Amino acid sequence: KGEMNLNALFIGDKAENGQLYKDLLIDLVDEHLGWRQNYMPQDMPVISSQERTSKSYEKTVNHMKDVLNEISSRMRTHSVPWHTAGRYWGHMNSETLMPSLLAYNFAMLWNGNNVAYESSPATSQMEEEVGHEFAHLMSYKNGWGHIVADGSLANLEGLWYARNIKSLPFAMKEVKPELVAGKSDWELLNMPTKEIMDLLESAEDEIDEIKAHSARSGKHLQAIGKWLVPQTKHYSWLKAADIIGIGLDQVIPVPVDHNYRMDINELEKIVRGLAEEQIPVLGVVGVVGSTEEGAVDSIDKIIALRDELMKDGIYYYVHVDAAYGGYGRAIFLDEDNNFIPYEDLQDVHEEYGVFKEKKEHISREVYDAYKAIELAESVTIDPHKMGYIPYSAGGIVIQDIRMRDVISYFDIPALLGAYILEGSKAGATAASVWAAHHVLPLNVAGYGKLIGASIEGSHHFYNFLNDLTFKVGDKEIEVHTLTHPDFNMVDYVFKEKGNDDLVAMNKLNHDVYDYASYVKGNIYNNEFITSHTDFAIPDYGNSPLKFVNSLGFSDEEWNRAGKVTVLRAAVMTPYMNDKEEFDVYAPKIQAALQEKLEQIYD
Amino acid sequence: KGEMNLNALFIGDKAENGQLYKDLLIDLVDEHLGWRQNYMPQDMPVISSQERTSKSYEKTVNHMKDVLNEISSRMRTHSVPWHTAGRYWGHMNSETLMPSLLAYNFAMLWNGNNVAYESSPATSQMEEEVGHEFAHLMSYKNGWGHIVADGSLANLEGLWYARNIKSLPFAMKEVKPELVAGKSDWELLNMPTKEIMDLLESAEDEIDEIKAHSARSGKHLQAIGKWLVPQTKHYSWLKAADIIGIGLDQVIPVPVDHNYRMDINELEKIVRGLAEEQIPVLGVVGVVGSTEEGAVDSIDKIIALRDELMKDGIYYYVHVDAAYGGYGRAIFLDEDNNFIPYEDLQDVHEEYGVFKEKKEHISREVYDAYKAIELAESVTIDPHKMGYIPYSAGGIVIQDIRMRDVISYFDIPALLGAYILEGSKAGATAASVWAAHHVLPLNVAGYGKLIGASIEGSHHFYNFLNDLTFKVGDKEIEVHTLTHPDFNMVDYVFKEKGNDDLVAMNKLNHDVYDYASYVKGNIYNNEFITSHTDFAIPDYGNSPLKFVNSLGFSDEEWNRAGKVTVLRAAVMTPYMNDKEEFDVYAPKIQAALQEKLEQIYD
Ligand SMILES: CN[C@H](C)Cc1ccc(O)cc1
Ligand SMILES: CN[C@H](C)Cc1ccc(O)cc1
Repeated sequence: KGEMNLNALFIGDKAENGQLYKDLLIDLVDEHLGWRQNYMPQDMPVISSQERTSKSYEKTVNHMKDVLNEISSRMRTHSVPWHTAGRYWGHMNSETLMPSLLAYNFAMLWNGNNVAYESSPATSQMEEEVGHEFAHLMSYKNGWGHIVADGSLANLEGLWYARNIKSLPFAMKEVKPELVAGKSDWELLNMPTKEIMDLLESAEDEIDEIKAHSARSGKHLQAIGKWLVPQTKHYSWLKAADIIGIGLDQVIPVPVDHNYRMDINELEKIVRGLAEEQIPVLGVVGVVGSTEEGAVDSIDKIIALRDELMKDGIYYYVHVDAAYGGYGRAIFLDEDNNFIPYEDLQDVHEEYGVFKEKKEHISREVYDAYKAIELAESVTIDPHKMGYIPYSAGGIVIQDIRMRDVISYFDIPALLGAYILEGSKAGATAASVWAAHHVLPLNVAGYGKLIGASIEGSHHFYNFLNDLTFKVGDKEIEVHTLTHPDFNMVDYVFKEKGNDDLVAMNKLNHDVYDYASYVKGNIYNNEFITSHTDFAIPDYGNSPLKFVNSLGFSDEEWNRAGKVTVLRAAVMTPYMNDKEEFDVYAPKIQAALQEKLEQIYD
Repeated sequence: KGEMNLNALFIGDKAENGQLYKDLLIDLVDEHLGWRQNYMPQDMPVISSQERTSKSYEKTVNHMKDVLNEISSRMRTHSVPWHTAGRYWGHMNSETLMPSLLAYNFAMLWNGNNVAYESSPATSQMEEEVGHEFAHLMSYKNGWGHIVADGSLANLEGLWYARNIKSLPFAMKEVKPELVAGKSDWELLNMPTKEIMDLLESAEDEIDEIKAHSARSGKHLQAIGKWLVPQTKHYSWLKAADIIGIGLDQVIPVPVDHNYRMDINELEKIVRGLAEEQIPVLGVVGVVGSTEEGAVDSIDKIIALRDELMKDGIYYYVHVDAAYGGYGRAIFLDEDNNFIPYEDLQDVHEEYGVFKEKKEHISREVYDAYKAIELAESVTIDPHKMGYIPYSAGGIVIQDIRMRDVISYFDIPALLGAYILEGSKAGATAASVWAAHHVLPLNVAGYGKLIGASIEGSHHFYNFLNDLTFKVGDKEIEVHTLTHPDFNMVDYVFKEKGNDDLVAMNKLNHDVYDYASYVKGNIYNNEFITSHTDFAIPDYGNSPLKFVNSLGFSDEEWNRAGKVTVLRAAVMTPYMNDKEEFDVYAPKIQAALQEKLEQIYD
């Protein structure tokens, strides 16, 4: 369709499209009301005219207005103003896509339940297509997916898959050992996911019994091996281990580098070491877009290592924690769904308006990481993160649709609840996601353009912060960026030129955070808002040491402070990719930071 | 406030309040838009006037309209017309509360994330109050709760609690054995939940280490005992066992009676037997409002048995699966939150309009079951079932707020995600639930009146079906109700007077189901819609045998057919409590069933 205008797909930083939203919103409500009325048009309304003007009705409507006025007062006092175009530089939140908002309220009037096709065929059919759209977003050939309440639960479902997968070889030896005849025991704990899947689908009349002897029964949960995750992982991963049965003790942190990506050398050291101890690797977790720094694990290097390890008989499951960055992969896909060759990226992105100044914006490392996702077994992807779809809407994609038989209980599921971890599920959530995917195709013609704006906006912010120097009363405060962003997240810290006190810097940034958040003051009057996170040795190691030293801090300070406090901005506003529009908000960020620093002294 | 009018709280069976909904809906949107604009009123709109009338904008808005028109076409073709006043007699679906609908779309414009207070203080504060409102709904003295994506996941969180609770005594023996000095091993596996909780909160500096040696680590998951559930349980319970680590093999079905409630005799036989084998009881699941029959387990009898078993040193955790019936408990609570004495119920219910003909509507058995919930450790309750709150919104209540320390990771949580099973969570869901609880108090002055209408509507349907006899061309088809409803669910079957063929009846009811569902025809033209379920010996035993014989079927037929097919109606319409309004739809149900039977022959 040539090239769509992202500015028509948001209510707006200043409600510029408020009328458009209301008109479409009310049109949709009207179509629903009309649908209600003409189901059984012969039925007369149960609520009479006299009822609707009676006093009982009025006092109830007034009580309802009272409640909504209190809800409105509370929302309008404390909610976060991240709809702003260039003043909110923090958490993974901006506006959400108007078509999703519209479709959600529309779908909610029907209130269909997607756990069961009978309850809502249309939103049920819609969720199946969303699953296939997740798969093609991941270049899965014959893959699948479904909407999940959120990323954490999708991650848990990742472990549910992996845990059950590693247990299936042992369970084949117990029910139909012919499938795994002549296989060692350690060979069974290192079968590639596909061999396990080909074997299970081979034993049609025995699938039920093999699954009955699987990790579903409760047996062999420590036998199935260690779960490896980046040391900077999201706590949902701990929670996932805990809940799924392998437990916290079967979770091994793989160290990260100075770019805060899984050190593939130490990943190799850990996997090979465990293999010498005959300890199986349940799976490895690669994060494409880490929570605290927006880093992209080299997924290619992770899957190539699995390829170089299978010669030594070592196979690990790979699940990609793309809760945040999953939708980003649409920037690499052309309208035929082919991964754009890297050398053609800057051209295609210019052709499609994905990026508006033609330079390199995406590493080939980050590029390569995203392509390799198609080889992982499963992916967590949050529509309510970089899908710009409203909470609550997470996702999971599986490389092979058959894999869902490892988890099923008893093509379009008649009871999708039998193929997923959770239960009841809003068909409105599926309509909300389907609407976004069908207004914005999951490639450069749609989401690519929105992801590109995110990244470009993050890049202008990186170049603004670099060199940002403020003069705060004899003191000169200087801004330093953490690493060049692998995605759209820009971490940064403020430091006094001279102060070699790292706990004093951490207290400086903890003070700018306080003045740039709900802590100090009214959020509705905050001229600049950000988030903050702590890099502590227990979880980050000395991964920040190169950075702490770049700033002039000693290895002793680093150990004395034991952590570094950094401000993060997951730059999700779509309005800042235009240099000129960013230039409007640059002086308003420096000015807001100037009094926030001046306030931290005096 | 005297007595509120349920008819103002729904868009309506025929959109009678459509205008009211749109006006409030648009008022709310306008307040949000105004809030956006006056965050930083000095900022000029980023989207220019020229942009909003440009051609790029128009084609994108048109593409968006195209997508919504396809969403609308699909929704209006296949969605279920359960908004109708008295024609939908099936699944747990009617209208949802307008204030919830309104609050949800309002909250969604802010799109706050409740996993973290910073992301949305107002909806975060709202969810805390919802938790306390869940607790007081359960008469928990100093209890707690939170919204859960759905019932299944709340059930899973129930097992997460129980699994971790039974493991804590063993873990105290490993980290601070003083707490459990002189305690046998089997005594440790039978400590009452409160003793475990008092001991954990006693060891302040060791809480972290005890939890590190708990079931969170992965150890002792088969040591902690068997999970007992009604044989007619929801598959989420199987799924819960599977996922949580104890596995399918640690799940013991307790037989049910002819009223399809947990046979407390056989519950006692199972628990005492396991105790003679020194096998601990992880917990028992009591269902208040079963999925397929709306039966209410005698929770009082379950907790009194626990009281009579602790003398023999046998303690079991009790979790109440009230996904469906949980909100029903509001019918028993007066405006000071005291459980209404049973002998005063029919008076108070008449006083408050909870019931409109003054007779017994609620057994003292069902009454007693509901009161006993206050002694259970935790409860699953679905706002999106009998809360009339839109999907997706489940719930969990815990008897003792401290219990959440058994599950926490690292008063108003600053990171509610550290106190719950799931992760990201729509603040809009909390606003939606808070709005309902604050328009309708969780007692006879609010939800009681809505639950009462449900039950009364179900009672008129029971008396209609009883005696419903149709003449279908020389054949005379007769309707038989399954059991008197413990709540608002009415099961029933159609039988040929004469046919002693039970598989032939099951095929008759499977044919009425086909004509009364999306199977045969357009759902939008179906004059009567219902659900259907199969009572199969593997899961129901001979619990339906008394019923199968009441209808004239042999114990041989029952074993020959191996199941009975029953139609279920979870009567959730609020419009049918008025005998006169039910009388309008009685002839339209018989007439719709008359041609649906006539169509099944010929
Ligand atoms: C069969 N009843 C299940 C347990 C929950 C559910 C499913 C579909 C619905 O439309 C409504 C409720
Ligand atoms: C810290 N980021 C977590 C992992 C997810 C999240 C939390 C709050 C938000 O407002 C948005 C996203």
